[PDB]
Amino acid sequence: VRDFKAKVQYFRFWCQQLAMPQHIKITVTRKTLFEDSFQQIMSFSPQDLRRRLWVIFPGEEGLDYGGVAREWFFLLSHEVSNPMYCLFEYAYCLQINPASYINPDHLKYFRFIGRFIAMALFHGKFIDTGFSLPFYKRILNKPVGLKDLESIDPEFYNSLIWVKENNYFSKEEYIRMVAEWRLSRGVEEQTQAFFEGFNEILPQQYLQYFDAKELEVLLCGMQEIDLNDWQRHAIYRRYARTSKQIMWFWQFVKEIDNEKRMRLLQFVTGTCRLPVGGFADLMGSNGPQKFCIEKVGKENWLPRSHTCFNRLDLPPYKSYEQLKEKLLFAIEET
Ligand SMILES: [Cl-]
Repeated sequence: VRDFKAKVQYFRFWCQQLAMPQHIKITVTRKTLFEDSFQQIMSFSPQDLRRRLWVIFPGEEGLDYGGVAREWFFLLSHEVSNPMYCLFEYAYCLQINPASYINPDHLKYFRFIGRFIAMALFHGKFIDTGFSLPFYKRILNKPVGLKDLESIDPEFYNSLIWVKENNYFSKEEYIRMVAEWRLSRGVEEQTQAFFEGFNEILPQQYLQYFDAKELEVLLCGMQEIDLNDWQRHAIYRRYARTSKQIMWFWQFVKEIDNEKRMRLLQFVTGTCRLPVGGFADLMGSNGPQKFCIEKVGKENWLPRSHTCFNRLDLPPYKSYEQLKEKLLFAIEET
């Protein structure tokens, strides 16, 4: 069985060989946070950035050193997507802006953001922004293909899908090559710079036992899911809140631990992250889209998801134990 908590413990154990004594001061203002952070983080050696972080906002004599570092990670993670910098753009989910090259020092900023993300993982701090699953796979050095495209470029996915579901640039290799290329298309230099910054703080091989979804949880934190909020803002197709399978689904959600609930949330929606307003504000690819459970096929069918529409295709299972066994397997798959 896959055990996230064990993987994190082994990850911490490995990070000890990189741990350094004492602290480093990071002096940043709230007005010019992004730029002060850039000059501060880039002025230190990787080895020094592995010492305890002492983030300081001049004028603020905050005794809560931990609270200020958490705040700096939260605030800086929001600045990563600021259009004024033209580094990352929305596609919570971020992607490298291909127009970033307009600033001739753009690769230095990607090296900086790379250090920042590796620092969050190294210091056990969460960020309030995130990336796509194919990009988490890239951080882990895991291969990416056609399945990873559906969530990033649906039109391109469907055209590549037509080459597979039917019969000139040097089929299975081509479709795989094209998919890989599309995922880092026109952002290859920025990506390489990001990884240079990332690897000097935390070699990406320290994360080798995690899958992409676990890495997202590690960067977000295992936030406690409000079960009542989830239930009040869940909609149904060919089912009702009084249906046996639905009542078993909610029983299954109460039974599993919070890591399993996040894994279920990632299975249905593609992310463990929730909007600030909760389940009512869930967004799909075509507009607002609340978590939806649909009755599909028969008892022998496996559970399926349509992450673009935050939709679970739940077969009409015979027992609660059949529902528990089929969903656990469906959400575990990597
Ligand atoms: Cl993965």
